[PDB]
Amino acid sequence: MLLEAIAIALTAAHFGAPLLYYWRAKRWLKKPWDVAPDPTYRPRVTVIVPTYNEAPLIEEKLDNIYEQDYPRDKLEVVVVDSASTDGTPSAVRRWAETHPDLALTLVEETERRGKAHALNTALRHATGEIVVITDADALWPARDTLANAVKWLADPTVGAVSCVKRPRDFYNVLRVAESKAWATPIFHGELAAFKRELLERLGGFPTDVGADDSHTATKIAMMGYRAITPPDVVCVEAVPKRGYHAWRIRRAQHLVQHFAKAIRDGKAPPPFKPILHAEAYLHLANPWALPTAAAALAAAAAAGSLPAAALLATGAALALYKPYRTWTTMQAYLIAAAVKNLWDKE
Repeated sequence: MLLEAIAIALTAAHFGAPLLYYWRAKRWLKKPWDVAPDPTYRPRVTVIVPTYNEAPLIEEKLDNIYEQDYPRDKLEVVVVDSASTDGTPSAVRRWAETHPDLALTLVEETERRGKAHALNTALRHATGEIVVITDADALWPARDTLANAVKWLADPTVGAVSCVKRPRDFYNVLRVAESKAWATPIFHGELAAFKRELLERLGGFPTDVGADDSHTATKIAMMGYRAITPPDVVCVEAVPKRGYHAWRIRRAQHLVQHFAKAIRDGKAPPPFKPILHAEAYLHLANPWALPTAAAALAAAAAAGSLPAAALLATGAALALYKPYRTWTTMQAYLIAAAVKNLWDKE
């Protein structure tokens, strides 16, 4: 019967870690911000949207940036296109000469060579003090969304700002709790704003990692600046109708490469290192304890024991209610991402 002992030891550890961390986070949550948004701060802001073959979306995405209340003499846009099959380079022609008051630069590259490459080339054509990366399929819900992000960037100790997303609450609690504590290691491509002096100290975006936003936010946090997601900077998540599981596995893959690379580098500030280590644990270690318990159980169930068999009937019964199946399937995505990571590089 020792397989039941190991099975629910692993299940106790796996489900206990995230709720000990959440409890710790909630503690941090009622502590007030040691930084303040400044509404009269007006830096020059460059919005960079990297695009490869999204001629449908680009029209209204530029429309969404255009309709922001942030003052246009301090706003410019760089649509960076990596040699696209579609007619996007001058889909941005179209729009760009139809909205002339909005300073825009379409820079196009020799070659398609990935997201970070496009961002780096766009970076040295950017003139703003704040660089905001955003995905072409992401739309900002309010006309003051960009201004809300920028107001959080005023304090000299804040190097990076991202949004909280809407369509779990557990996730958003982690985000703004870690942000209050010091920094959060996960940013969102819907709105990722960095101080350009810091980007060019880094310098530019590294090609090694998929989660460019969260890797750059994390490296700004290791350097001693704040990387934060304030609750009033809210984006809505862009979920594609088809290929959903593949997409979620792909973003998990970016997350596990990011955290695997980030824990490798040592000099983390005292407030940040528990944050870094806890979310690196949750992303690289805990997922594994789940399906190992499941296999321990199945083997035991097959070889006679019925308690385990019930343990797994209970597990299926807990799949009916939605917080359990959100959690389980994200652990599944994380395991898929780990194996896909190991075998993608060969």
